[PDB]
Amino acid sequence: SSQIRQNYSTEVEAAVNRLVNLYLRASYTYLSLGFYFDRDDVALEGVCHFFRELAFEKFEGAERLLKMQNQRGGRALFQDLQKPSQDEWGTTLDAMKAAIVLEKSLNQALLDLHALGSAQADPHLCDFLESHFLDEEVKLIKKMGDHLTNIQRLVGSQAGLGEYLFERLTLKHD
Amino acid sequence: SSQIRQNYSTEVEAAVNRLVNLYLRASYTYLSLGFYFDRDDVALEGVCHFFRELAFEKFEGAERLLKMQNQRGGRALFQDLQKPSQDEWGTTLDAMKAAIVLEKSLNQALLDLHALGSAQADPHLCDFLESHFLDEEVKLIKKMGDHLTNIQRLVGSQAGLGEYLFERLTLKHD
Amino acid sequence: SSQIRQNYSTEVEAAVNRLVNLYLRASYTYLSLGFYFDRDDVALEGVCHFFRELAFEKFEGAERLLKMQNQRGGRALFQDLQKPSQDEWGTTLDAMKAAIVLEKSLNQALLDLHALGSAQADPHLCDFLESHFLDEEVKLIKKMGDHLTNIQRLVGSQAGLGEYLFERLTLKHD
Amino acid sequence: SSQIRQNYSTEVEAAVNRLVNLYLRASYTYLSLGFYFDRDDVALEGVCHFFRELAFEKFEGAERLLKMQNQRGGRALFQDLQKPSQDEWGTTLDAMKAAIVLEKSLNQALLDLHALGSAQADPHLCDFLESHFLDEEVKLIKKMGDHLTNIQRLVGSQAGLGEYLFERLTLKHD
Amino acid sequence: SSQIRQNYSTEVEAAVNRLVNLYLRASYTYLSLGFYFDRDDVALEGVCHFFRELAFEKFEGAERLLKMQNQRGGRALFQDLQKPSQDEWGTTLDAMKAAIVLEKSLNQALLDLHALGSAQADPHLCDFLESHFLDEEVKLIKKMGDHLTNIQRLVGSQAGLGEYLFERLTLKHD
Amino acid sequence: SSQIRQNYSTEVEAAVNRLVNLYLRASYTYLSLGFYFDRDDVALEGVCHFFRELAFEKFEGAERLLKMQNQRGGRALFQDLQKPSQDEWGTTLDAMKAAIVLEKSLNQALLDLHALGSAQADPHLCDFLESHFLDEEVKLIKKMGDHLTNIQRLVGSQAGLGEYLFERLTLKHD
Ligand SMILES: [Cl-]
Ligand SMILES: [Cl-]
Ligand SMILES: [Cl-]
Ligand SMILES: [Cl-]
Ligand SMILES: [Cl-]
Ligand SMILES: [Cl-]
Repeated sequence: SSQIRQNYSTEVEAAVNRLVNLYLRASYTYLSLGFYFDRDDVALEGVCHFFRELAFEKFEGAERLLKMQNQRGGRALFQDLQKPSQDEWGTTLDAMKAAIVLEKSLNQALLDLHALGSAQADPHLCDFLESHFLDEEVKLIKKMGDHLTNIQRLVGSQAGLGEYLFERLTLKHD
Repeated sequence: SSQIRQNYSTEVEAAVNRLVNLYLRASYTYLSLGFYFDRDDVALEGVCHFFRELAFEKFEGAERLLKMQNQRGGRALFQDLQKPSQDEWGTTLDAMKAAIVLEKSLNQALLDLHALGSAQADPHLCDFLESHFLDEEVKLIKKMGDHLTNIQRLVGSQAGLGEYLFERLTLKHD
Repeated sequence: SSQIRQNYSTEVEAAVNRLVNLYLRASYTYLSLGFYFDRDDVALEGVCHFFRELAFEKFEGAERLLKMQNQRGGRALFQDLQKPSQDEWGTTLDAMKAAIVLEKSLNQALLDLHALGSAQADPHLCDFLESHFLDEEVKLIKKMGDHLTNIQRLVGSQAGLGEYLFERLTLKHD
Repeated sequence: SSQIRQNYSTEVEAAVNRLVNLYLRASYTYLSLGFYFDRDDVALEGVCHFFRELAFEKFEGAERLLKMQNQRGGRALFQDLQKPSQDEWGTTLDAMKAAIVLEKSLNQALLDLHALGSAQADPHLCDFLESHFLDEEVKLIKKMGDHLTNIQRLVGSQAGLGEYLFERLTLKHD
Repeated sequence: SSQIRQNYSTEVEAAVNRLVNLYLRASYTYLSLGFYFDRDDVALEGVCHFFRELAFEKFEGAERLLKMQNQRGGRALFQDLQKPSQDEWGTTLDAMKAAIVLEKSLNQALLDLHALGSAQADPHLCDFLESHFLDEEVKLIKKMGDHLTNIQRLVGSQAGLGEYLFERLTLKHD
Repeated sequence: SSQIRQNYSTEVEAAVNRLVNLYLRASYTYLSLGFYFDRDDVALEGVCHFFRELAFEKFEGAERLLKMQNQRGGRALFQDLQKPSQDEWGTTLDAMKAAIVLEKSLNQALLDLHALGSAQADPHLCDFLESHFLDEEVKLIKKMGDHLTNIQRLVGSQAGLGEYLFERLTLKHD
C-alpha cells in the first residue's frame, strides 16, 4: 500500500484526523470569541487579541498534526467543522471559563491519543505529542487559570471596573 | 464659463460648499470640547487631546473638499460658521455621546452627497468620498462607540474614579 | 439598538455572514488541497505551497469581512463549515480546475453582495469590496487561468513529465 | 469560451479596445506636440518636455487598459491609429488649448465607459477607472487650466516675452 | 469660584474671548483667500500658499489665547464666526491690501487689550501679548508692506506680467 | 528658410519621416505581440516580456530619428499608423518568424536610407545610422535567429512541452 508507512496503525491514523477536527473546531471557537470582544458594545481589545492569537495557535496545532500524518504515511481526512457552542460569550470571566473547558477537552484528547500510541508501541507518535503538544497545553491552561483567578478577584462589587482594569493591565493591547 | 469644468453639477457644487460648512462647524465644536477638558476644574488631558486631534481632522476634511471643488472647477463659497451647541460639555461620557451624534450627522451628509453624485452620474465625486471620507468616518464612529462602552462600564457607583482611569489608561496623554 | 450602526441593512449584515462562511469553506478546501500534494505518493511541493498560501489568503478575506461587520455595527454569526468536496484531488490539472471553479463561485458571491449594496445605497460596503476583494479575485483567477493553460500544454503524451516540470519551473518551491 | 471571463460584457470589451485607440491617438498627438516645440524655430524646451511626458503618460494608460482587458478575459483588438490633427501647433497657448480639448475628450470617454459599466453591473470595471483614470484626468485638466490662465495673463502686449517667461519659470527644463 | 484665578479681571477674560473670535475670523478669511488663488482661472500658487500659511498662523494665535485663558482660570466662550468680507478677492494687489487692513485691525485689538491689561495691573497678560503677538504682528505687517510696494512697482502698463513675476520670483512655490 | 539646415536634402528629410512611421508601426506590432502572449489562453510570460521590450526599443528608435530630424533642421511629419498585420500571432515560433521578417524590413529601410545619404554626400546621416541603428539591428536579428533555431529544435513531437521549456529556460521571466 504505502511506500513509507511503518509502525503506524489505522487506529492512530484515524484518531489523528479526529484530533485535527478538534483543533480546527477550537480555532473556530477562538475566532468567534475574538470578534465578539471587538464588538462596539463589548470593546475589550486585549481580550479580543488574546483569543485571536489562540485561534492561530490552535490552527498551527492542526497544521502540525497534518504534516505529521503525511510524514507517517497516513491520509488526512477532513470532516465538517461544527460552529462554536455560543454566538455571544458574556463577560471576560464567562469567556475565560469556556476557554479553560475547551483546553481541558483538547488536553484529554491528547492524553487519549498518547495512551493509544503507547498501547500500539508507536514511540514516534508519543514523542511528537510530548514534544509539541503536552507541555504547550499545560502552559496554556496554567496561564488561563492565572487569568481566571485575577478576573475573579477583580469582580468584587464593581464588575465593569474590574473587567476594564484586567483588560488594560494584564492583557496586551495597542 | 469654466475652462476645466466637466460633469460637475451645480447641485453637487453647492452641496460640497454646504459640507465644507458642516466640517468646519464640527472642527469648531471639537476645538471647544478640547479646551473645556483643559479647564483646571475638568483637567482630563487625554480627553482634551482626543478632541483637539479631531478638530484638526475635521479641518483637514474641509480642506480636501475645498481642493476638490477647485480641481473640478466649482467655486468655494463660505458661509457664517455657527458656534458649537454647548459652552460646557459635562462628563467625558456626555462629550463622547455628543461627538458620536456629530459624527453620525457628518456621515449622513456624506451619504446624501454620495447619493446625489450617483444620481447625477458623477463617479469622480463618488470615488472621492469613498476614498477619503466614508471609511474614515466608519472607523472613527467605531472607535467612539468602543470608547462609549468602556466609559459606561467604568461609571458603576464610582464615576470620578472611572473617568480618571479611562483618561489615564485608554486615552493618550503626556 | 446599536450605538454606531448607520446605513447598514439587515440584508447586507446577513449576506456578509454568509460570505464569511464561503471564504472559510474555501480556506478549508485549500488546506485539503495543500496537504494532498504533500502526500508521499503525490509529492509536488510547489503545488502544495500554492494551495496552502491560498488557504491563508481566503482566511484573511474572512477576517477582513469580520472586522468590517463589527466596524459597521453588525453581528458576526458563525455557521457550521462544510468539509471540502473531495478527499483526493487528482492531478495538478484537476486541482487547478477545481480551484478556478471555487474562485468563480466566490467572485459571483462578491458581485452579488456588491449588487445588494448598490440596491441598498450602501457605498461603504461597495467600496470595501471594490478596494479589498474584486481586483484581488480577478488577479487570482487570471493567474489560475495562466496556470491551467501551461498545465494543459505540458500534458501532451508525457503527463508525468509535464506535471513535474510545471511544479519545478513555474510553482515556487524550496 | 474563455476559462476566466466572468461578468465581462462584449460591450465593455469593445469599448475598452476603443479607449485604447483613443489613448494611443492622444499619446501620438503629444509626441507630435513635443517635437514641434523642439524645432530650432520654436525652441521652448519646457513645453517640449511637458508634452513628451504626457505622451508617455497616455501610453501608460493604454498599457493599463490592455493589461486589464487580459485580466478580465477579453481580447485586445488594435485598429489603425490616426495621425494628430495638426502638423504645426502654433503658440504655447494654442498647444495648451488643444491639449485641454484632447483631455476633455478622453475624460468624456472614461465617463461614458464608467456609465456602461454601471449599467452592466460591472463594478470591477467601474473601480478600475475610478482608481487609475478619473482622478488622474481631473488633476491633469486642472493643471492645464492653471497653465492656460498663466499663459493668457502673460500675453498682454509682449507675447514673445510672456511665452519665454512661462517656459522658463513655470515649465520644468534643464 | 475658580481655584487658580488670580489678578485676572472679567474685562480681560471677555476681551480675550473676543480676540479669539477675531483671530478665527482672520484665519477663515485667509482660508478663503488661499483657495481663491487656487482657482483654475486665478492660478497663482505662491499667493495661495502665502494665504493658506497665514490661515494656520492666525489659528495658532487663537489656540495660544485659548491655552492662556485656561492657564489664568478664565472660561473660553465661543461665538458665531462670520464669513469673510468677500467671496472673490480680485488681484494679488487687492488681496494684499485687504490682508494689511485685516492685520492692522488685529494689531489694534492687541494694543487695546494690552492697554486694558496695563490699566488693570495685569502684567502676565501684557507680557503674554508682548512675547507672542506684538512683534509677530509688526513683522508680518512689514512683510506685507514690502510685498505691496513690490506688487505696485510691477503693475506699470503690463499688470498680468507683473502679477506672474511677483508670484514666481518673490512668493514661495513648488 | 531654416537657420540651421546645412547639407540636409529634402529626400533624406522625407525618408527620415517615413522611417519614423515604420519604427512606430513596428513598435505597435510588438505591443500587440506582447499582449497576445499575456492572454490567459496563451500565457507565456517570457515571450510577452520579450516583445513588450521590443515595442519600447522600436519606439526609442523612432524618438532618436525625430531628435535627429530637428537637430538637422528638417520637419517631423507624422502619418497614420497602420495596425499590425495580425490580431492573433499563433505559436512562439510563428511570432518569432513574424518578428524576424519585421526586423529584416526595418534593416532594409535603414540600408536604403544609408545609401541615399551616401549618394547625397550626407555623412552625418550615414554616421548616425551606423552609430545607433545598423549594429543594433544586426545584433537583434542574430538573437532572433538563435531563438528560432532553439524553438525549432524543441518542436520535435511534443510542441507544447518545447514551447513551455523555451519560455522558461531561455526567455527572461519573473
Ligand atoms: Cl459530509
Ligand atoms: Cl452673511
Ligand atoms: Cl448548528
Ligand atoms: Cl485595417
Ligand atoms: Cl448663537
Ligand atoms: Cl490623414
